[PDB]
Amino acid sequence: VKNSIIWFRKGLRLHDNPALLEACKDAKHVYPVFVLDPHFLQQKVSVNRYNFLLESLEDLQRSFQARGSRLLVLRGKPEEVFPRVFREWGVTQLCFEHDTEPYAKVRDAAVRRLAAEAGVEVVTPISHTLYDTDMLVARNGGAAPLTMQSFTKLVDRVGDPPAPAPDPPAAMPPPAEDMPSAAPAATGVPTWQEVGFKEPPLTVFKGGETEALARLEAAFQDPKWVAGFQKPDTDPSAWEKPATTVLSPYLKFGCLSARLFHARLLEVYRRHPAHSQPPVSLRGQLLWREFFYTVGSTTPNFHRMAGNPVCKQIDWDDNPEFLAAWREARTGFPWIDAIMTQLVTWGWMHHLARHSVACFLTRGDLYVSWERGMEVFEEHLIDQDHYLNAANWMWLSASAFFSQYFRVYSPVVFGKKYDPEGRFIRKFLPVLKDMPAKYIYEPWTAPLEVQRKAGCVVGRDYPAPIVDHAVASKACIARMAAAYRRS
Ligand SMILES: Cc1cc2nc3c(=O)[nH]c(=O)nc-3n(C[C@H](O)[C@H](O)[C@H](O)COP(=O)(O)OP(=O)(O)OC[C@H]3O[C@@H](n4cnc5c(N)ncnc54)[C@H](O)[C@@H]3O)c2cc1C
Ligand SMILES: [Cl-]
Repeated sequence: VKNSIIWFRKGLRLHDNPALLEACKDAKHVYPVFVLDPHFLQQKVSVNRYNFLLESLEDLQRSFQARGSRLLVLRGKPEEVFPRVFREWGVTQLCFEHDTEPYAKVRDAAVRRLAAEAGVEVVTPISHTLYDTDMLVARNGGAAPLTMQSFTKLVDRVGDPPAPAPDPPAAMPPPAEDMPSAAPAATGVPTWQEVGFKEPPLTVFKGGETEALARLEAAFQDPKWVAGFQKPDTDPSAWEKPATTVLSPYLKFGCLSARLFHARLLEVYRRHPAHSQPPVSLRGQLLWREFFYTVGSTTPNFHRMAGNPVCKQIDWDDNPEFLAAWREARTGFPWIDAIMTQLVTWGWMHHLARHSVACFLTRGDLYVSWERGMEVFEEHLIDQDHYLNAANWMWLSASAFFSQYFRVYSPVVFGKKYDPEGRFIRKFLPVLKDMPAKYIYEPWTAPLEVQRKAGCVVGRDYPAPIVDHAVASKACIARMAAAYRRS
């Protein structure tokens, strides 16, 4: 008979899941599996991101229980757990969504070898990306496009991405009873307390497919907003209602299908003819993701400077003091420190807020490597994605895809244009809550009498600027200009 495993790694969803539909097909028993390494901590990851994963698994659990089945969270490494359960469960087919990340390729190969030894058929559909990213490279003549203009041209030549896959059946073949490796007490979803985390998650975005589809429908409640979306014109200071979709954590874990999102965009575009076009449109934002997945998956050492054929070799400074101040939100520049606090508190910041902090640490003020910034973002972002985090840090550091190092964001003026009263700053830096708006972006300029009334004396309650932006940016630009002459 047919006994199948659907292995979740990403794709933590039941919609547009071609691997689950194939697994459930003609199956006597389907085994829904997530593999959790119980020592991933003891070895880098925030409770905000890890708990979002756990909430995503608890949603999957509820969804499978509704359909007569059960999510099995196996503890161990895939290479050691799958050979046993292949034979324990009499598995004939193993299904999972294809992953193009470097560690994914090594892991999936070894598992595919194990499945062959056990007589197990492997089916690996593509669904995390709009397209088969290797088909895009082959249609482009064997190399990934290196500009979005050429990439947008390529996808339009290829045509619409595949349609979202149908929904799974209302009743699923369950695991077989009294299998020892599927015992309930060994296969449940743990809490954040039981994985070793001692401080609670604080983010306001809840994990799971059910919340991802609720947040999708919220975005599409105003079609005219979807149609006219222009990414560079949105507001980074907006926190009560963020100015973009905040679907990124759900797309990263696959709680939301990229293809379903794309299909819903085109239906709105069909009825709104003046709709915005790539790159600034919402569809364009999914294409930024695909562009970076396509380049990054075909580029060696993509997450690194050294050995990376697309990254400029820049002489960044090893300055732990500047880095530490940036990471711990104590630069003395409230726009920067507020954004870095939202990072550690919510794990999500608007795209231009990320611009402001990434420029500051790299080609604008502190001249620290974008790798040191990417590592900090990897720990705290709930949307952390190998290829998107790496390419946007190379972009922001003018090390790849971007070359206009004379455009330096001001850590004082940038946010002021959107939020003159500093509502964003007061929310995330309550120490400045009583600071008059005239000084809230430059508190070191306030007379001492003003500092004492507001309760924020610089050097006592809030740090002093670690640099003079005018001096620092002028130095950093000079150095960047000599490097671009050096290459
Ligand atoms: C230094 C830096 C690091 C970043 N690291 C990440 C990361 O780890 N994970 C991540 O998802 N994005 C990352 N981004 C890209 C971008 O800032 C986020 O995708 C965006 O802020 C998510 O908000 P949203 O879902 O509201 O996006 P929307 O504007 O609503 O866009 C919809 C979707 O398009 C995709 N998208 C949007 N902007 C980009 C972009 N610039 N590059 C690639 N895909 C994009 C995302 O999947 C996003 O959810 C980074 C950007 C910078 C400057
Ligand atoms: Cl500016």
